[PDB]
Amino acid sequence: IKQGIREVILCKDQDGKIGLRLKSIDNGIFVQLVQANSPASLVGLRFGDQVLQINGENCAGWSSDKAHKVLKQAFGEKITMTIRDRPFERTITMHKDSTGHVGFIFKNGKITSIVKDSSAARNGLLTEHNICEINGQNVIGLKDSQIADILSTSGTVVTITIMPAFIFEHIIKRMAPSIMKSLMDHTIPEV
Ligand SMILES: Cn1ccc(NC(=O)Cn2cccn2)n1
Repeated sequence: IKQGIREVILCKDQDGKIGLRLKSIDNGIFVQLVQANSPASLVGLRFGDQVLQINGENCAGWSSDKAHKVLKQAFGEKITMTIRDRPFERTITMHKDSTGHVGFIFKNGKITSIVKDSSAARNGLLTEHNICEINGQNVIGLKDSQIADILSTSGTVVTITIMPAFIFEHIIKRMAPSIMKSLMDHTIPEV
């Protein structure tokens, strides 16, 4: 989770897409889905990011619908956004023990218990928090087994980005799980 605000310059693809769904939350606008191989993914928008301005115009108070409308009505040449980095999220760094554990249970993406004397316990991981990213990679909408596999196939150092479930559940509402599993970019970033 980086220092406040950054600007991004987008550019509709050949189909007039940017690869983005937005969600109105507490009178802001937040990123709900970022499509793989899209302008939004290429410029590095993330799930949970706040969109402060579009084309210089403030997003405060908008409906999802208006934000989707605004994106349609826009010369594809150059769209500028002002982004606050995943404001609802935090990142925790952990270390595995000899038996390859961080020290928690989760279910449906949501952490449900911390294990005594684990790295997770020492680092202050919280339950009732949906897992959003592991080592910079978005795992929302994946299955527990696949998240479990990403954790198994990480180095010793695991970095997890987590979001309070109440907020998470409010963000992904009206979003079909399959679309999340399919289209939400789950790739390591590109250089
Ligand atoms: C409506 N809806 C879409 C997705 C969803 N739940 C999850 O994605 C759970 N999860 C969090 C991280 C990994 N899976 N609900």
